[PDB]
Amino acid sequence: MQEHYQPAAIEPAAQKKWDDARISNVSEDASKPKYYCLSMFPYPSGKLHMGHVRNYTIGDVLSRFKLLNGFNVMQPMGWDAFGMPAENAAMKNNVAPAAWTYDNIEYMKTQLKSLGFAVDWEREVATCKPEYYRWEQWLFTKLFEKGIVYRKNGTVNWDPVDQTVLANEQVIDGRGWRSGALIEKREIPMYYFKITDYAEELLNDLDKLEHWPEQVKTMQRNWIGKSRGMTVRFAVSDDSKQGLEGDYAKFLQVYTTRPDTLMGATYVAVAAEHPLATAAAADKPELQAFIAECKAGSVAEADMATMEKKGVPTGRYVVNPLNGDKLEVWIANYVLWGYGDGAVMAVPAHDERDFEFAAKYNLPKKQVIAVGDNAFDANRWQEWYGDKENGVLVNSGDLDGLDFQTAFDAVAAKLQSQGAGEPKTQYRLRDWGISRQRYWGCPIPIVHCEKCGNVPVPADQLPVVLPENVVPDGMGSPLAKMPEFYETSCPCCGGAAKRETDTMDTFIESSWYFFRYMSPKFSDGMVSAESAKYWGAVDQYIGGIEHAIGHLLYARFFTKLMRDEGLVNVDEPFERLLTQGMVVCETYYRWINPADVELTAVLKADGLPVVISGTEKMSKSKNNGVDPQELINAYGADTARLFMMFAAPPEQSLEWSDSGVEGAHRFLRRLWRTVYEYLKQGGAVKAFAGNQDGLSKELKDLRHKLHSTTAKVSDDYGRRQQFNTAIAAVMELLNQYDKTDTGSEQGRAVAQEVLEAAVRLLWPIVPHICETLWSELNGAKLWEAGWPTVDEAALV
Ligand SMILES: [Mg+2]
Ligand SMILES: [Zn+2]
Repeated sequence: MQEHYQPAAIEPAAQKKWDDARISNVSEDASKPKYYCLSMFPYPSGKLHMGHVRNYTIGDVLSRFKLLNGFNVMQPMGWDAFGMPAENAAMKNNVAPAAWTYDNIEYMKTQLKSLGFAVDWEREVATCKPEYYRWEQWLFTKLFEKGIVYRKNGTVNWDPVDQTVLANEQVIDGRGWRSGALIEKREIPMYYFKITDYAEELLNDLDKLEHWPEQVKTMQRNWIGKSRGMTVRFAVSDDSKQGLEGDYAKFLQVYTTRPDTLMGATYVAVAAEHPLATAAAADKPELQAFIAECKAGSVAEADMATMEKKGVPTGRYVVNPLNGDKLEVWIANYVLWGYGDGAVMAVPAHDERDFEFAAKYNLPKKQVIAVGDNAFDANRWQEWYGDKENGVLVNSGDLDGLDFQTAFDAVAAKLQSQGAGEPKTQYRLRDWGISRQRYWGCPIPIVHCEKCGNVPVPADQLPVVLPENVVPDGMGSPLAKMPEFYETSCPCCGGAAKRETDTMDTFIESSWYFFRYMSPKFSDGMVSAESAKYWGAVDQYIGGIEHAIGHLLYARFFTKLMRDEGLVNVDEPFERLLTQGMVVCETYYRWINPADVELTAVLKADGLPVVISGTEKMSKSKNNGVDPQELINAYGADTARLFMMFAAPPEQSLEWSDSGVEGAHRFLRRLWRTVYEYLKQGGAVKAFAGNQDGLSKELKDLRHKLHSTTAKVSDDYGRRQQFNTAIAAVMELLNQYDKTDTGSEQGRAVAQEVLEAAVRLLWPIVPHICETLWSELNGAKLWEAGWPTVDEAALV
């Protein structure tokens, strides 16, 4: 055994000793209990970043732990290969997106092998392979024929200069963020997942997710947005039926979730495209220009309520079917057309949004709900206004004194008896568009025929192969400019036909890849019939916090889709959910990267003083991206993982510090020297076992700290997922070992038990150095020894 810790000597040797026995290559073995640990799989950006190292060390800690407890542990790894970054790296660097993507993957696969993640590399997957995306092309056609996937004209944002569809996250003051040119709303056909058909199941099955964080569950419920409310019809007054036609001249229909406040409505609001707005603006230009203002706007859903609520009145009036008060119709910029009836009512006294609206326009505020003896301030908002569970009605005639639940059913009875109302279930959730007017994505298996319509490619001819010998220039979809691709014969008649030149949303691959891992080479379907049974669903999912409302919901949706096609049994894909914290770092300018910078703050190369700015998430914007490759080169893979799991709990954010990195290194040198100096003073012994009534009190108390730590470390991996405190518990166990005289026959057998357990508890964190130190203390296979057991006799 070497006297000093040389991680470059042991880490690659321990890795080949791990490939020799193939410990992480798992198969369907129903003898050992299965455990499917999954890390969110990365995009081939080029090289790994510090955020990647956290995610995959958290997952490797959990996997190496469960595996040490005798589990069949599947920890697969793949590549989210499609996406725009390969297209921009193609436009700039004059490479093909495929050639760029494959060059990126092989470097990152080397970096991952350098960190020692016990990944089943025999299940590796790349989404840009026809071996993979054929199955989402296959699922497309099956659901397309079933109607769950369909084609319809929706409105999109077109950038006329840079020539591509844009998302509202990229629309700044009506102009694209790259060209800066005024964008045009356009009605193009798109393919849609009918996720609204699965809205109720996607909601109720959240309840069965016992180990999901209710913080995340709540977010899904709100994006789904189920609401039990009332559909009310306000009759158009005889003085305002002009311009309208049919039912629009007879009445105005609204939906409300609080019809127990129908007596409190003081004004209604329609959308800009509502016929009421078109009839009123027929001669009023300020109304015409306001309707034009709302249409040009492209307010994102992430910023949907950030907009100042505005609106002009119409001069037209409707009649409340209850109190009979004649209310004025308003055009408003929050009533969305296509989001239900396209027109709402407004009770300023009990909706905070309608309160801020009425105060803006001096519109009346009729209180109809009272909650106790509280004073109603018609000029200040109070929390007891929007109450739905504790208020009884007032200023409502016969409805005074009912709870909201009885007042709901009461108003429903009156409105239904007239025909002016009805109760209705509604969902904020809208269908899912998956059409990307880009190239580097999964093509859509639809062939257009002027006689047969939009026919899908049959399973025979799948996959519809995406050409890799393409370099996007920048002007529009490169596939629409390739007749050698889109020119084909119609599969339903034989005539000339164009393939669909759009590609699917890169979200599609991420919504089912965890199922492909179970049988990544299976040629007869998405997931093998036999392997989806043994693995069931993912037992642990670790990833970032970005796009949880998006991705996590889609995986839940695809799972239920695939479950309705005999492919899988489970209703839910992920059992346990852990979201890591971002890895942040300080920023420097003169933006200078922290790697080539030193502190007093001067440049590493020139000694040129550069100023230090605030810390951001590790990004390329402010040049704070710390390269984990440089980190491994300095101290090694063990020091990297140890620091990542020690600086903070996985949920909490992580401040990168160069000294804290060096602190994790010195602990490993201390752990190295500790085991060495023990073996220098007389080799190895057999670890202590059994009754202790006979040991010295100085040793009885160390066996206490031992099996106290052995329990706290097990609890910190399996229950709390607090790997930082787990490292601290082992450190304390070591600190008392150093203060204890172990130079006796019994003192040695305890020091073995202390050290044989300490290396095993820290193995999931730092497997290389622990595997090495374990080999010097015991010749049994470390996994044959298993997770350290807790002796309760040492605790009493
Ligand atoms: Mg359950
Ligand atoms: Zn045809």
